[PDB]
Amino acid sequence: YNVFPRTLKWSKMNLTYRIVNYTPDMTHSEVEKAFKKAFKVWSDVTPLNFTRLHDGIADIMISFGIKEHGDFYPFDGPSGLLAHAFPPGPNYGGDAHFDDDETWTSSSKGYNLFLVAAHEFGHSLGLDHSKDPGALMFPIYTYTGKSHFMLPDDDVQGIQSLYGPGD
Ligand SMILES: O=C(OCc1ccccc1)c1cn2c(=O)n(Cc3ccccc3)c(=O)cc2s1
Ligand SMILES: [Ca+2]
Ligand SMILES: [Ca+2]
Ligand SMILES: [Ca+2]
Ligand SMILES: [Zn+2]
Ligand SMILES: [Zn+2]
Repeated sequence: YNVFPRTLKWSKMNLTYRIVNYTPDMTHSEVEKAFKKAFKVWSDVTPLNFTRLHDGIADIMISFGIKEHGDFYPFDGPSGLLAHAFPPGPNYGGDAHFDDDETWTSSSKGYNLFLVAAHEFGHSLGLDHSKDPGALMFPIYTYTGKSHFMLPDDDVQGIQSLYGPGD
């Protein structure tokens, strides 16, 4: 017999993602770079590894859409809900949807795709929202103006509670 796992986490360390479509706001290359860096945020502090697929079903299916886009979490135009992602699991599990009514950038203007993706992939991996305003997993986007990204300790603790450290 088998009982359901008690924790919403990935039970495999080598995970796949696929960019199902692209925002008009950034080049294919910039979008790819943003997501790759966002995954690195998590792989840097856990044993998880991430590989991009160009076809088929990946663990984390990434897409851009607006308003109603095929689930119970419709978007709302500019600002507000920026994106959402499903907890670890089969099918919809892990998938990450981005609101293309946002202005996505690789800069400090609009919403930084890398930053929002890092947050969303947190959800994809099993983290809910933090109550710490300084945490990556805090619900509200607050770009600090700082030059280099650093994953806050709250988020390190959260993700390691599920997977432990890389080594
Ligand atoms: O706002 C946040 O978390 C909450 C959230 C994020 C995304 C979507 C919804 C909610 C965070 C913002 N930041 C940062 O602006 N910076 C500085 C920085 C960022 C990008 C590139 C370079 C340097 C950090 O190092 C860390 C964080 S965490
Ligand atoms: Ca929105
Ligand atoms: Ca999935
Ligand atoms: Ca857009
Ligand atoms: Zn959605
Ligand atoms: Zn969130």
